[PDB]
Amino acid sequence: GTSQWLRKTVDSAAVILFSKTTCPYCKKVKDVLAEAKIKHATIELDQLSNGSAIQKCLASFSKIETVPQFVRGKFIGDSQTVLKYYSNDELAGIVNESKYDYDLIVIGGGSGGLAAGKEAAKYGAKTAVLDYVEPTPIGTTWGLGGTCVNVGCIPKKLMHQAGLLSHALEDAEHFGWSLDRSKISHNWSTMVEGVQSHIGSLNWGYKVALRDNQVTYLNAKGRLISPHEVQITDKNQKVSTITGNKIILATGERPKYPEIPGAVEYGITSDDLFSLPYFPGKTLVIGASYVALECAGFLASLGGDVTVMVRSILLRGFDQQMAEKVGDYMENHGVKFAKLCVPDEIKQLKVVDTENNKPGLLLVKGHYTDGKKFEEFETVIFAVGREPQLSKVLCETVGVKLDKNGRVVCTDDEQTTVSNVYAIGDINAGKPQLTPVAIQAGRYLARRLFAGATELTDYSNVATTVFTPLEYGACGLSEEDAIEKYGDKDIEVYHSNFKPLEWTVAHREDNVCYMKLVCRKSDNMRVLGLHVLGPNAGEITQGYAVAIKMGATKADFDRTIGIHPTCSETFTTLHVTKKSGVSPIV
Amino acid sequence: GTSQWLRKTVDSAAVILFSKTTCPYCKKVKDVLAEAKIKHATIELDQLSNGSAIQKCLASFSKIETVPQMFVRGKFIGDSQTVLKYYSNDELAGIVNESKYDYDLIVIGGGSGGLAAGKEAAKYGAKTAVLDYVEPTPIGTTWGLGGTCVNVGCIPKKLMHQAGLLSHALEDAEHFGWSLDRSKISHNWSTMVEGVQSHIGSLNWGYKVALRDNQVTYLNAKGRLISPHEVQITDKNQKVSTITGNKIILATGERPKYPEIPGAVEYGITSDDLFSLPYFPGKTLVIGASYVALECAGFLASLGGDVTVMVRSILLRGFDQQMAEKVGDYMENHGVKFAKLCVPDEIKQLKVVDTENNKPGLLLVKGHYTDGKKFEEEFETVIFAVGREPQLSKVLCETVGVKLDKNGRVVCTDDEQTTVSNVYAIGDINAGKPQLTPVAIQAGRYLARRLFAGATELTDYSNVATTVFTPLEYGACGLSEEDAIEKYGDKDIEVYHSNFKPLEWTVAHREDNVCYMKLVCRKSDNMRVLGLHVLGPNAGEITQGYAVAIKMGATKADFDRTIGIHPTCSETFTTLHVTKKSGVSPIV
Ligand SMILES: Cc1cc2nc3c(=O)[nH]c(=O)nc-3n(C[C@H](O)[C@H](O)[C@H](O)COP(=O)(O)OP(=O)(O)OC[C@H]3O[C@@H](n4cnc5c(N)ncnc54)[C@H](O)[C@@H]3O)c2cc1C
Ligand SMILES: Cc1cc2nc3c(=O)[nH]c(=O)nc-3n(C[C@H](O)[C@H](O)[C@H](O)COP(=O)(O)OP(=O)(O)OC[C@H]3O[C@@H](n4cnc5c(N)ncnc54)[C@H](O)[C@@H]3O)c2cc1C
Ligand SMILES: OC1CN(C(c2ccccc2)c2ccccc2)C1
Ligand SMILES: OC1CN(C(c2ccccc2)c2ccccc2)C1
Repeated sequence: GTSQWLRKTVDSAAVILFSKTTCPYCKKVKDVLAEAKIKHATIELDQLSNGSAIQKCLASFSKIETVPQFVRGKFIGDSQTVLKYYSNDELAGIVNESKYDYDLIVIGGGSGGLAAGKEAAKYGAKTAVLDYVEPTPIGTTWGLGGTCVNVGCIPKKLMHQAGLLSHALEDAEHFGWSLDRSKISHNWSTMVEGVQSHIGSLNWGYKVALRDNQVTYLNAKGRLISPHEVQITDKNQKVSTITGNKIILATGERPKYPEIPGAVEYGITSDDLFSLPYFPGKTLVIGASYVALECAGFLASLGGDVTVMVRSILLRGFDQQMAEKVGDYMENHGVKFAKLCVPDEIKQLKVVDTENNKPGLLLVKGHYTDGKKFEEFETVIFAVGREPQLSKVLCETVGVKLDKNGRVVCTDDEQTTVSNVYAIGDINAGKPQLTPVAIQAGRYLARRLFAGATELTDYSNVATTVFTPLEYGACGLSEEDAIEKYGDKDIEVYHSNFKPLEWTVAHREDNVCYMKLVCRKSDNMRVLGLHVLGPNAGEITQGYAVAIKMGATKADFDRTIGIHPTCSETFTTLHVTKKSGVSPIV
Repeated sequence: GTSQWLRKTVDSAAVILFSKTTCPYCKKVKDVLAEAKIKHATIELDQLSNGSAIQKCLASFSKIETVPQMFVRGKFIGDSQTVLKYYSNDELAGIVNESKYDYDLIVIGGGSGGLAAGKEAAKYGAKTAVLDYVEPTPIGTTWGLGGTCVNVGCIPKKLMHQAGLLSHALEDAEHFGWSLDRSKISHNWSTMVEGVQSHIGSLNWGYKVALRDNQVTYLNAKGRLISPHEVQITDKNQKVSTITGNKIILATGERPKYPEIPGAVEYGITSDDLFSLPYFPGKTLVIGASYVALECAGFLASLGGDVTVMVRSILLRGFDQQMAEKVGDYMENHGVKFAKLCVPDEIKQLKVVDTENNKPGLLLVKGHYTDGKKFEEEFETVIFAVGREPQLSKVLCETVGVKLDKNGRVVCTDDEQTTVSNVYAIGDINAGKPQLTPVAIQAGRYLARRLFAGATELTDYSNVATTVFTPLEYGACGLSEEDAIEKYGDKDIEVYHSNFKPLEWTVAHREDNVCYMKLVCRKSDNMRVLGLHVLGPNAGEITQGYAVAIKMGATKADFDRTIGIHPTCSETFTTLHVTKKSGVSPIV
């Protein structure tokens, strides 16, 4: 038991020191390692639940039981032995002795891979991270940091914010400011400049941060040819093979395209939208996911003429009453919808004018589910899902098992069917596809491999926010999911409309914002899911995700007092139930 | 045991029907009561844990143990047949109105807690009256039903706070690509006051209509407890009379103090006046350092005023002082001036307020610093924010026996009972309780439930979250750092902290390291979160949800294992790691 942990820890750690805080002979070793620039993990025996057993158990490797004791599985010595290697100039060569080039190779430099790399490096692991950005069909490309940094959460929430500031210009007049919203316009390329300027500063920050943790950054495409061999390819095409003890796969996903004529040739995806040199103009967004809705939302707030093509429903997998309230708000505020509709081909009427910086022109043809026809836009953005391309990363012969969708099947500690290879982030099968999830898995995984830790990532009840023009925050089950799992008779739902105080003087709507709490009667009225639609929904929801992790019930919400003038306080006084039939309005 | 609960409930309730859900004889009696428009509390016995024992105890009053049993003001009325005999004989309505006094409940004070108590008492059939009156300010300002928050507190102040934030929203819009020129935009104070006052007026009317449609008598009259059941009311027409009630709830709030210096009451104003002021204040001196004074000073600067705050000693006494100082440093860097360690001596009139052209006067303010050097500057407006106090002398005849602490607040047990057994107190006049509007609503709604419905839930007053609405907002829940260190000793306290920068501030070119958060934790108790603090945008919305986890005893581990929501400020709480003992820098 304790036997198996210690044998595991001593085998994968690069440089580890077993120690005590009060021990003086250990501080002498720490000081030598500190002085010689030797990074290492450290286990202070005197603060562990079974430090006595561990100390006795260490003798099985070192034939001693005292407490200043390891490099890559090999016992090195006590303080006397280590000082002697130090004095005689032998110490640096033993700590670099390795069967492989790196203790860890990370394939993919995004939210999870950068986070796993930086954490391993802190415990002495010799570490390389690989990153390469295959261009889009028109050639768009970007720098280190992954999908969120460059073409995901960071540029889309900045663009969300450009769009919110438009209603702030509307609201300012009613609070007494002299401006006239009706004679202000928005300049797209000015906005893209500021957004890209911030993205480039993150590109630079990550490069600076790997340099300062002594992580090798290879800007190269990687391929696992064998359990410890990674084939890399240069920007000059030069092919080479590096070796690593532990491999972490963290290569993420890219957007899909429908198999129709003109899709790849004349349409774009979100990959291209966030650095586009011209304003998209009259835009058709094809899709109904959060990417499609979020992008269609801010393009509308920035003045554009915007249509969304919906195959079946909005936001599949999320609570469908909230999805529809989200949709009704957008449809009431500009965004147009072609419902139960699908595209059949894109034809080109004008080519993109690179000179004068202008979009092209396109004819879009399709049909509705009843057969009726759909038939002009300047930009077509496809947002019809995302997928990994592991055939380009992972030679079949290696042995890494995949599920039917192309994602990696992993144990609950991120390990693949090949004992030294792990996977994190979007390509980990059945996990929430979110940046904060990728970062926590990567950091905890790196501590287990090189520092003796045991903590797992908890993937249950992870909160979300959809940054549509009115935001929608969620934590836990949807309403339909709770009923499907426990029966309607066992589910109680408390809900209420509300109106932000900032909307009163601005003459905004009375009962569009909405929140609800999905509970379980038989389990002391346990909160199964939380849903809020309104401004700052992400800030509202986060704090509640902690109490749900702790098993919060309706009583825990009742007995907590609200903070006044806020929207979030409405959760602390909810009382109208859906079965009561009472109206939720204010 | 259970028996003395049942007698407190039966003796106190107005109309109460002991029933069972499945019982068909009960459902017949419910509908008779619903038809004749007779409201009542209902205690379903098959949905309480030990209702079988209670059935036995009901015999102590009614000599039966059958299910349908109705009581009116402590008297057993009848079972199913007897209440149907009363109905068809034109007798039910006389028995249900049989009362020793005019009302079951008199609420003195129609503010946050009083209106809430009255509304919930009327639900369960209590004949309720709620008195409200607004003594005018020295310059004669006056307002309508609702209390201090609705008319001259949390509601107009956050709206003016909001007008102030839109200034920086207008600045940021240029950087996000909008064409406006912030330079050429100014503010109009009177246009703003009209909108805020319009929304207030709509709230005055909503409360009158809520009270009408709950069957609560609203008397616009000043009330005075003369005996334990007798309240004396004075009209707007100066007319005096005497009503009586079984239970009395005192909920009369507070008003702003003035310092005893020449000129103050004559030529100064307070918060009661600032939110309906017909003219813009102009160059303004705010005296004091509480959340009222900083919040008001903050939006006047944001609106474009020339503003000075006179601090006697420290900012935000009683709060976390590292946080208080970060608040004050932000303000000083964005145009609020402070006169530090300074106190006023007199206010001299130089010019009278021009009511006709709608312009302020001119004042001279003279005071002195602790170093002996003198203060002398002219100000168009001077606002005192130097505390708030109750005036129970005007409410409470000394002969009644309601005991008060040295400050003038009402001593109460943990269910709000005064030293006179039928009189309670809620809100700002309850001694030792957080003086906050949500607290006064929960106190009010829970007390009414206990008196007229047989509920037992108490108000929990510990760890009540707050938010100070300065230009950069400050949210807090729990103990401040110096309080935890004092209570447990410094070696038992660990503090995790971090600077942050909202994503919205990146393209807007705002500062990198002003926003800040910290968790104050107790080592020897599983790293228990003793207090949470955040300085930043939307601090109210950030803090609220964590108040639930803290009520539940959250630890640092519980914050670690919860995952963030990305693009948010609030997610920085889920990955804190730098400790103060460590001495590592918290910057970004
Ligand atoms: C438009 C959009 C908006 C989003 N908004 C949010 C949001 O608000 N909040 C949120 O939590 N999540 C959001 N997400 C999801 C978030 O981007 C992902 O969950 C996150 O990026 C997953 O991180 P990862 O490390 O698994 O993958 P990635 O960040 O994509 O990292 C993979 C990296 O590896 C590179 N790579 C691929 N193949 C190879 C190879 N063979 N060799 C070397 N390098 C390779 C890729 O080019 C890339 O740089 C959004 C996603 C999109 C598309
Ligand atoms: C400027 C300011 C800003 C504030 N901002 C906030 C904030 O953001 N959040 C927050 O939670 N709290 C805030 N507060 C505090 C909040 O206003 C109070 O905690 C709350 O109003 C207390 O409610 P109450 O029912 O105890 O008293 P009140 O609201 O004052 O109600 C008492 C009422 O009774 C009336 N009355 C008095 N004497 C008599 C009498 N003899 N007969 C009849 N009627 C009488 C009074 O005129 C008044 O209408 C603020 C306070 C101020 C001054
Ligand atoms: O024809 C049906 C209308 N449906 C969507 C819809 C509703 C409102 C606005 C836009 C779109 C929808 C369906 C289901 C969940 C949420 C929204 C497609
Ligand atoms: O912004 C400045 C810092 N603020 C004061 C302060 C605020 C909180 C705690 C202590 C001190 C102050 C400083 C020095 C002398 C007197 C008061 C106002």
